[PDB]
Amino acid sequence: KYIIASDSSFAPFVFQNSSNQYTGIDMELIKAIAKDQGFEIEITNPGFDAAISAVQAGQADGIIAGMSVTDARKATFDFSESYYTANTILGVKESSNIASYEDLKGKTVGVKNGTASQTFLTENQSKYGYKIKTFADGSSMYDSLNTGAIDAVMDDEPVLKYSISQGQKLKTPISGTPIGETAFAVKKGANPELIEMFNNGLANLKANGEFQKILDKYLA
Ligand SMILES: [Cl-]
Ligand SMILES: [Cl-]
Ligand SMILES: [Cl-]
Repeated sequence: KYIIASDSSFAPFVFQNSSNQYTGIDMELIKAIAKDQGFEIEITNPGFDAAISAVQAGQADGIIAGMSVTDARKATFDFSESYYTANTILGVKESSNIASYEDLKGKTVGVKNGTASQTFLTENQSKYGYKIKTFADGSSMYDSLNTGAIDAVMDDEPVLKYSISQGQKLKTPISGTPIGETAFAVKKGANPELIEMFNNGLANLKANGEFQKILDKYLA
């Protein structure tokens, strides 16, 4: 009944499993909310930009896709309450001694170019006195962490936690720094009852523990 458009490859929020179904925090959450609130949904996964288009054109009713709440997006979208605070966070090998940013003095931290993690590291470099090694892709960065060529990485918390949940022997010794909020969206001025039900469904799932179980599956 309500058409919900999403991305196809944005783990842990939405991704294809081995059975070629789309799963992830977002997929489970919207389904649980629809069931809690008694509406029907059809989920499509045309990709993030295509999902944006479909909602703006009125061919989809809502979008959920690890979507960052920004003032720019508020010009054309109405957002739900945040269901996830996105952080940047430090990652190290299991074996690492590092337990504070102060411990990074003289050490070298890897980061992906063009990211919020890079902004944080660059802005705090004088404060803590680490070197930064910049990478074009995550694979190269984590390869470097593995060989000990860098001492730590800075990355998106849900990405790092998902990888750790999946068995990667990394750890996060320092609490993350908030970079934004994540929410469901409808076209500005459209489908207000869907936002109302999403927020009510979210509150219900938080209150009865079901929300935390979804998060824990992917991030713990
Ligand atoms: Cl809004
Ligand atoms: Cl980023
Ligand atoms: Cl690189």
